[PDB]
Amino acid sequence: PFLELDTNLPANRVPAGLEKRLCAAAASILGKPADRVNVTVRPGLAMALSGSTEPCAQLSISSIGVVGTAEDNRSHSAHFFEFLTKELALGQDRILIRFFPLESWQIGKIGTVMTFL
Amino acid sequence: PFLELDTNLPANRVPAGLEKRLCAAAASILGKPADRVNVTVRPGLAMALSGSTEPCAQLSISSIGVVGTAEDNRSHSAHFFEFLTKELALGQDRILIRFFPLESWQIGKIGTVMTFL
Amino acid sequence: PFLELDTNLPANRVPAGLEKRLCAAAASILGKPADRVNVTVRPGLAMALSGSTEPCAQLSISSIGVVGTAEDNRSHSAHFFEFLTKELALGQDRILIRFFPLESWQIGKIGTVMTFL
Repeated sequence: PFLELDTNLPANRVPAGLEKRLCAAAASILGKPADRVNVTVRPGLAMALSGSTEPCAQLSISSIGVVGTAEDNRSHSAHFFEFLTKELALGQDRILIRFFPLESWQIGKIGTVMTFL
Repeated sequence: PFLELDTNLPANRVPAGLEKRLCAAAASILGKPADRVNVTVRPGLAMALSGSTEPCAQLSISSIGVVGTAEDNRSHSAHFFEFLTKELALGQDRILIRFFPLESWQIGKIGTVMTFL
Repeated sequence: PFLELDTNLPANRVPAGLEKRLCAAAASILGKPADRVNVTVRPGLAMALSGSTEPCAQLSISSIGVVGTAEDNRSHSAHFFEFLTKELALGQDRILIRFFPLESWQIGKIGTVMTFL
């Protein structure tokens, strides 16, 4: 899975090791191994969420198979909100998530695509 | 709606308050309330647009229902180009926009997804 | 085409001119002119790839027509991996690529969309 997190918290207010802890958290939530989790954190951005520039975070989750239905994503969302509110010290009103299904032909790995691996 | 703006203008050349003014502008253009507009600005990046590293900006707009047809997006594009050329002091050759339709099952909000709200 | 590269290499470890060389490389690989190539590089990020925070890079490629099949993307992937491993001095285990087809109605250019140009 691919997780991308944008935040207007400065880099020195994002807890050290967050990108590693989000790999473990995603592994348990999504049912994929931690060594197949990719995390990108982009701090220090200028953001408005719901029209307000108070501290906030946007998460994007992309994966094959597991983020493609309302029922699956409801479960995922509840667990990611619990993790992120506690780690970033944000309220639930200051986080949004977007889910994007991928297919094997879209993922380039080791000079090929996943369709052939 | 979700607006993401990447630019190679340094942070100290992006006008103060842009993320707030882009919420108001998007509200009028897209016909959604400003308190449902989310803006992310990422300045200071290394960019080429049309093969040239002169100052430029890329905007991504994602929303339910309103960015899914050529005719709607033609209107949207004209209004966003007018706003951004004036705010960033860029020519129309130095801005591109991408539009992405979303569905309710893809948006995680308050620990659930929008399908159930 | 649109290329976006996220990396945890600091800005002062990304080779000068990379965004320009990636335009030329993409032109040859994708068969589109260099003056229609758009590159965004975001360095200095916090990243884990395959669960590891060692230096890494994520590339996203979006285009009309040419990134929509496994067979096309296998070829593209091999050539992008050769370019990026040499430029960034990374091993092939430290790069992933995502491919995203676009349609003409999604691209805002000169105040309209590409459907009408």
